[PDB]
Amino acid sequence: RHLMDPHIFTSNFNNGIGRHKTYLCYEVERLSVKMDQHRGFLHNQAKNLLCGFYGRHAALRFLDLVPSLQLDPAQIYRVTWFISWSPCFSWGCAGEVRAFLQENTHVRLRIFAARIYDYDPLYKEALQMLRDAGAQVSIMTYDEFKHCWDTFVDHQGCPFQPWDGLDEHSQALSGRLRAILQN
DNA sequence: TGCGCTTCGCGCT
Ligand SMILES: O=P(O)(O)O[C@H]1[C@H](OP(=O)(O)O)[C@@H](OP(=O)(O)O)[C@H](OP(=O)(O)O)[C@@H](OP(=O)(O)O)[C@H]1OP(=O)(O)O
Ligand SMILES: [Cl-]
Repeated sequence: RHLMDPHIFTSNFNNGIGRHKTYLCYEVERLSVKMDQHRGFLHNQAKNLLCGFYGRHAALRFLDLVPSLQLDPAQIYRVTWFISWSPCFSWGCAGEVRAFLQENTHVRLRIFAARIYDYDPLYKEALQMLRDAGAQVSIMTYDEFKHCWDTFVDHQGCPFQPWDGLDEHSQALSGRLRAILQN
């Protein structure tokens, strides 16, 4: 019901040029594997040192609203994240997501990242930790960009229009993420 | 608040 401005989407999910914030689109489906129950998007709480606030990453904001999703513990769910920056360890979700997957075995998590957030020195260990805890960790391709536009954006009937370099950036980042997860 | 560049801000205003 709450949809994203087209400009916000294309300025934040471009897999070639970064932004100083993170958006996260999310979908919950009930598993004989077909039921689409809760959808939305959110961004990080910006760091604001004038109020002495060190910020809250978008993935941690997703964990904050899980209670409000009212997932029935008698059902199995798949949670999908479309995140403009890969999750990280430092000030990140990696540890709390690991904890959240350990204590909630009825939840499967799938994470598609537009870009790799390597500004965290431990970003490799973060991605490896999420995989160890049974999360699927992937790079957004054309299919994921288009699904996100079709589902989360106020497109007003305008079909998704790929930016220049979309497939090239996707392949390069897929290469990097595979070398990280090979280890 | 808005700007200009843009790695979950910064450093001006
Ligand atoms: O593959 P189909 O079962 O024939 O239906 C697909 C499929 O629908 P859903 O995403 O709703 O399940 C696409 O996504 P995939 O499952 O193939 O990944 C979807 O694309 P969007 O999610 O981007 O909307 C696309 O929708 P459309 O063509 O109406 O834009 C639609 O049709 P196509 O397979 O003909 O592309
Ligand atoms: Cl994170």
